[PDB]
Amino acid sequence: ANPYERGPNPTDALLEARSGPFSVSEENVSRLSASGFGGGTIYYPRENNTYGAVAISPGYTGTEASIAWLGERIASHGFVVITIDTITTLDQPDSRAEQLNAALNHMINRASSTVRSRIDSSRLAVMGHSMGGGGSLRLASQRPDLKAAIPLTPWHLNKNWSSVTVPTLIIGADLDTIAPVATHAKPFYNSLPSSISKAYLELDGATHFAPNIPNKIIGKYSVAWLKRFVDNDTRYTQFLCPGPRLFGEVEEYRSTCPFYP
Repeated sequence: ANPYERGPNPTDALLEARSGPFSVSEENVSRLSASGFGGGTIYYPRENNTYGAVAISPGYTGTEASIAWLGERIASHGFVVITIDTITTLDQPDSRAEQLNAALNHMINRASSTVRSRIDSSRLAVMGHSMGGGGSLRLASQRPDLKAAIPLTPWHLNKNWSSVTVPTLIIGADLDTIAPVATHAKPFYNSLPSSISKAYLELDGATHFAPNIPNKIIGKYSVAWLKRFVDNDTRYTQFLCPGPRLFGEVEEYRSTCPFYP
């Protein structure tokens, strides 16, 4: 048995719903409390257990409010999730990487016992929007111990992520004019090694700000990815492989399925 399985057996409907099956509570992290980032909100399951932990960064000019929906939604499927504010809203991607790292450490070592006791510190993941997605890639390159990375409409001046070995799902937006998929998301996906677990999901009829707007596709695939890789939960492979490779929803889906089942 996989000791990290949590929650009931999944279905497409369960993953598309506004909320997952875990009741969620919140712990605020003030800017004072945060060391190396701007504070945030930790969402976690009310039901005591150990869970994987996830840190999510907003993008340039963004605050935690722009990613709150994702923090709550992911936590409601059985994760401890911090949505951060950055030191300043204008911080660049490599700074955001360091801030994601500080936020993971905060959850593990500095939060209340209620939060710390709900984390398996060996099972961590990062996500981010735009420059925060760039930060997720950078930290993944630095931290091969991370279990998953999910860059959402990511932006970064470096396109070469051949050093990344962490299971990475990149979500792009077809109509993104800020971090165009042709010059950001796709170059990143293609430079990730062919040998790793990876996938590219491009949203149809989506702007750069799709990740800041509650979105059943982002929710479903983000949770399925975190489940598969943070929890080793092969009950979720079914959603990822072959995956949505869906007009009105998904423009394209590429992967290295089936990820060595």
